[PDB]
Amino acid sequence: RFDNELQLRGLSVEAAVEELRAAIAEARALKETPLRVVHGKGMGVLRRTLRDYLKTDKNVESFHDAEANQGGHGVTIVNVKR
Repeated sequence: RFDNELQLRGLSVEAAVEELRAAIAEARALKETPLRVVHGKGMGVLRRTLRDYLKTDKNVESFHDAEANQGGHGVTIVNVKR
């Protein structure tokens, strides 16, 4: 269990991206980081599309897969700017 987990499994890419964009903006405002985006592994559709979005989000310092024991490539860690 972690704080700041975003549960995105079962969403469309468009809905997932919108939830993530909002969550990041909220986190920057509240000075919260890191975020754990739990999109699941699956076919990698949500991880790849979310990452493509993350490149473009000005609130994000960096992002990467979680460690293998903390969800691995089924979770994207988002480090939010201060």
